Amino acid sequence: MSEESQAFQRQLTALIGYDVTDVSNVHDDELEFTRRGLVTPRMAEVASRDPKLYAMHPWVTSKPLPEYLWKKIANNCIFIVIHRSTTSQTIKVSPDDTPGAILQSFFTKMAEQDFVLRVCGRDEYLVGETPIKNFQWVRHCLKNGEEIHVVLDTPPDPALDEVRKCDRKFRVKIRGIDIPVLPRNTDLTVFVEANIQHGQQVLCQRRTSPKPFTEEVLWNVWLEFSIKIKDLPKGALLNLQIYCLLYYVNLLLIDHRFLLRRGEYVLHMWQISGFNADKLTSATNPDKENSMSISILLDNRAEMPNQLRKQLEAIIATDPLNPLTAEDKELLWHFRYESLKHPKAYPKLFSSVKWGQQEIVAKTYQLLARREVWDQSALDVGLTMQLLDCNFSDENVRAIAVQKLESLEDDDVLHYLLQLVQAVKFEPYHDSALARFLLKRGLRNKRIGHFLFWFLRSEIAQSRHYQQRFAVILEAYLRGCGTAMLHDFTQQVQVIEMLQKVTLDIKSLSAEKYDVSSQVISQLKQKLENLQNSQLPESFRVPYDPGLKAGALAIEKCKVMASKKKPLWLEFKCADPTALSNETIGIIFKHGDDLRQDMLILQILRIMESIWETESLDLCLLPYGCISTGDKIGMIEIVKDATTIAKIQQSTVGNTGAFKDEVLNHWLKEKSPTEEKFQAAVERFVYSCAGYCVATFVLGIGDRHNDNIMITETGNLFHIDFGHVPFVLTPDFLFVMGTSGKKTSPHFQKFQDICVKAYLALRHHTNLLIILFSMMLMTGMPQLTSKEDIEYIRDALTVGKNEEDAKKYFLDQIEVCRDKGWTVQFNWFLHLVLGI
Ligand SMILES: CC(=O)Nc1nc2ccc(-c3cncc(S(C)(=O)=O)c3)cn2n1
Repeated sequence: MSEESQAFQRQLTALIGYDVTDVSNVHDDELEFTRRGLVTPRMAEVASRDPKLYAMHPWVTSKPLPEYLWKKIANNCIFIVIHRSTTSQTIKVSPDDTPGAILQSFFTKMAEQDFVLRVCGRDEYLVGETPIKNFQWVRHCLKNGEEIHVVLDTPPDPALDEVRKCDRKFRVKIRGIDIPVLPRNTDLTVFVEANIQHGQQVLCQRRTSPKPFTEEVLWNVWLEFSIKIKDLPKGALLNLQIYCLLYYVNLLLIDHRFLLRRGEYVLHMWQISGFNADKLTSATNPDKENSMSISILLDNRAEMPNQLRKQLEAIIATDPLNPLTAEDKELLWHFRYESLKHPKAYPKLFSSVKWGQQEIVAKTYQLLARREVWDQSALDVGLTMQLLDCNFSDENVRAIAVQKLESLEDDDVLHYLLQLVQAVKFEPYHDSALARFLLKRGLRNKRIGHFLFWFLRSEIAQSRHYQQRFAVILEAYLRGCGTAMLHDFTQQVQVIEMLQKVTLDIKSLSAEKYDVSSQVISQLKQKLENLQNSQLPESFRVPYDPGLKAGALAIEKCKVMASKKKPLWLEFKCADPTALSNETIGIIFKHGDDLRQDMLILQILRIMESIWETESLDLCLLPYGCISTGDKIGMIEIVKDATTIAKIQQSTVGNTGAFKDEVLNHWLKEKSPTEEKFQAAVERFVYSCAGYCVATFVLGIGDRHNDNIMITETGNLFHIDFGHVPFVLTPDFLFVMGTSGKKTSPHFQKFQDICVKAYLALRHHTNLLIILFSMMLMTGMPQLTSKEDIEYIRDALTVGKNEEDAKKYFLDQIEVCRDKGWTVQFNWFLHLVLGI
């Protein structure tokens, strides 16, 4: 309302990367009515959250403790070490011992209860009445089986968490277009195309008379559609598309209020080149110079026979991307209530609901009137997401899913945070039950609120079609999470803006081909000194690792990796005085890359291992951290003590000269200090390899540029860059099992058996993996075919083929590999250096 209360706005913006008060892509005020429509949702939670509990965010699960670890509780008890300065006693603890209570046997049994347990090094806290074993720092420690180092210090000041308090038939008059600069070849023709849409189910389709392309065409032509006015389903999208195809733009038919839209509109259009989710937007081209601008006028019980119920659960058991027939659609829609009893039919039910009719929609709501089983039913997350995807426009159906997501402990939302944040490009309006459920859970704790942030900031920054929508949603969150949190976002905003002024100053002097002249590194450091003068603030949180405080600059260790694009190998002194070791913080800082792709893939992989935990299985997939910090630029985790599969073959055998086999087995032997740990690492390698097969194959990215498979000095391995044979299983890996070439041994005997037992494990979940993939492509990738590319995963998971068929299929897929050798990788070798 005044001078100091207007300076707040010039900050938020600087942090969002878009001025939410700038009006230059706006035919109305859904804009505000979203922001406003969010004050309540915000400060409703803001208040509701326990302030001490917000500030101490104790990462806690409630899932059953893993059988490979619960059995692995050898002595049947746990041990915890606690520090001060010098003194640091070790303590015996029971898998019941409250993290609160383990001081009532340390301040009474060793000697008042106002200091809490932290973790040595991190911004973590172990507080609350949920057993030790239910802490995800502890689990992750015991999983890998480490010592547990705590340091006693005050509950942090949660006073900083302070918040800055007619009715017949539809028509539309297409009036013209303008595209100022047009020249390319010679004479072409053009026409517009208006469609009624309710979730890519296209109620109608209409054309105009083809008039030759001059720079400023005209028609003045109405478009009398077939379907009625009252029979228009909410979340009606009017698709407008110029054909030559060519250009595209959209308009919601119904208003966010409810008003059937009216008036004159100078909507600007996006260009197309050569489907994708980024094609169902409510926002237009915010450049009013080189864009096309179309001008318009708007002036307005169920019980049945046997071989029907049978020839129906058939339709139930079908995978999600399996087609449905008019034949199908009727059987379902008819048995409606008999179709409710099985939740495993819900997407498939509402798909079979053409929403043209007024009457049907109301009957469809009488279907929800007795939502009965769905509410009381076992939560299956896949079946839930499947309802929040591309296909459903109805602001009631999408609400039935969110309703079921409500019941998820943080550690689960965290697993799925990415794809639901991506899934907002799909709710048809702005203000939406999910859009909120996001803002909600994200204020309910801290650790969601962080990841939320850069997830939003990633899409606000590079993705034009959603910067409006996401910038509103974010702005709403940033205001209401307290400067306490908000002064770490400030840190991390300055610091990458610093790590840009340089990355792009170094990006200046590139000859072209892979090189790093003195010239370029000499300056790398010399630059860093002015980022070391009143511009970095002491430290900053590691974007991908919330609790990690990256601090001071190791300028002597920063470099510029020879790689094609020029990243920066930077390292950082952890600013935590109560650390435990002394390796710094290596962080790759690339640029010229869109990261949302790599980033989304880690969240697949993870889910794949969380799935395997329910089967009681481990495969060691090391999915490093990665984040899209701003525009065509981000930063990636540096996994200490690892190397590439490329450098190794390079380090024993010559330039490209052949590919010797045993090479690999020694590299480990020579990095194993103890006589044992060569077996202990082989234990970790075989398990680690098997996952980067099932997964690398299911996702269908298993044959990868030779230079891009990595491996820790500790047996474990992990595929790195996901820039762009069923899977990489090269002869040397086979030799690390005990097979020189098509034989079997007590470790390979295991290899086969692990992949498969895991493949069926992952198969017993078919549906989930598909509804990801589909969303994953829609929100992430280029020009994916709404069949072809979307399909592949169907084959990989081989729906239908009963267990004994697929169990062989994978065992034989290993054979598909075990017949090619290096011939693949060597073809990737000579793919480099003279192969036009
Ligand atoms: C010891 C080491 O170098 N470890 C390590 N860990 C990782 C994890 C990820 C990546 C990486 C992943 N994607 C892309 C890149 S880049 C800098 O080529 O764009 C690098 C590279 N490394 N390197």
